[PDB]
Amino acid sequence: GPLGDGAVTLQEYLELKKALATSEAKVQQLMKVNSSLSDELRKLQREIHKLQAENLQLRQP
Amino acid sequence: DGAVTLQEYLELKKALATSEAKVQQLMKVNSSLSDELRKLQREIHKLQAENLQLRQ
Repeated sequence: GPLGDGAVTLQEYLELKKALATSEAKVQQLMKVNSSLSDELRKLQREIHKLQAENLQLRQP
Repeated sequence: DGAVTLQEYLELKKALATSEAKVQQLMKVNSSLSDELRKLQREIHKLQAENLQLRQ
């Protein structure tokens, strides 16, 4: 980047690099949480399979 | 050189905008995943309650 009197100051450059790093970190965190949530989704779906099977047996006269 | 610095800065701004769009898309899908997990949990609980009623 520039040295600490042009169109882009060193402070502007550093602030932009930090904003990009912050946004990239947030993408990584979103991907980690979405992976965890996607695994949880499958577990909860399986719990419905379990209870649906029980429900159908209980209803059978 | 100031022209080179300007171009580097503008490319970084474009990268930031692209990253922000990706964050917004992943937030959208996070929210949908979260809504669907809450819905499944409510459906599990309704089946659990109905099954216990069928036993009474």
